[PDB]
Amino acid sequence: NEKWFHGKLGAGRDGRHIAERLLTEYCIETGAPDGSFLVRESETFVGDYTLSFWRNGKVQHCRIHSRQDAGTPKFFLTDNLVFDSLYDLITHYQQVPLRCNEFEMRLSEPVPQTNAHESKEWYHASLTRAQAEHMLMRVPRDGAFLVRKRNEPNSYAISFRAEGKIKHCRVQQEGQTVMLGNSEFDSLVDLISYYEKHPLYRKMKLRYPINEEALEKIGTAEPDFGAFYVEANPM
Repeated sequence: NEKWFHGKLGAGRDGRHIAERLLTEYCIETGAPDGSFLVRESETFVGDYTLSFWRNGKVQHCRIHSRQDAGTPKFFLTDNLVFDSLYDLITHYQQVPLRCNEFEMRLSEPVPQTNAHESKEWYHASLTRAQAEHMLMRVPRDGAFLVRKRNEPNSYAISFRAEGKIKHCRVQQEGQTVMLGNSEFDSLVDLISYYEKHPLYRKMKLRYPINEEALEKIGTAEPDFGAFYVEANPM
C-alpha cells in the first residue's frame, strides 16, 4: 500500500520530532528492522518530502526532492535517478540500497499511522455515550455505527444499533495496535474495515457511517425509543 506515506505530520514545524517519536515508538515496540520507514512533507525544503527511517536505534532523515519536467511531478533522492511518483521511489529503494550520509542501506518495513481514523466519517473525537445514543436513535437503520473517543486514556468506543437496540463495544489503543477483547488489529481503520465485511455483534455488520450529514440524509427529527459494555464476536 502507501501505509508509509504520512503526508503533513502535526503542527507545522514539529514534524521532524513527530517522525522520530512515531518511528521510535514503532521500531522499539514491534521489534522492526533497520530500514523501517515512512514519508512526509518537508519541514525545511518547501514542496519536498522527507524519508525518515530506522537504523542502529537512531532515526536518520533523507530529503526526497520534488521538481516538474513538462509539468509532470518527478521525485528523487539523487538527480542521476528520478521517478514518476513516491511509490516508485520507495519501491526502488526497498530493492536496491540508498546512500544517506556515508552508509548504504535498503528500505524495509513500511511504518503505518495509528490515527488515520481521525479523518473518517464514522469517527467522533468529542462525543459522550449519551450524545452518540441520541444520534444513533435519530437513525432508524441497523448496522449504522459511529466510533468515538472515550474519556479514559488510549480508548475508543464503537456505538451501534443492533436488532433495533443501541449497544457499545470498547476498543483500546495498546501502543501500536488496538484490542477489542482478546482480538487484535493493526488499527481502528483496519478493525472497522474487518467489521464492515464480518459481523461485530450478532448478525450485524458495520454498513452505515453516521455523522451530522448522515442524520440529514437519513435520520429522524425525534430520538426516543428503547435503546453497560457489550462483548463482540471473537476474532
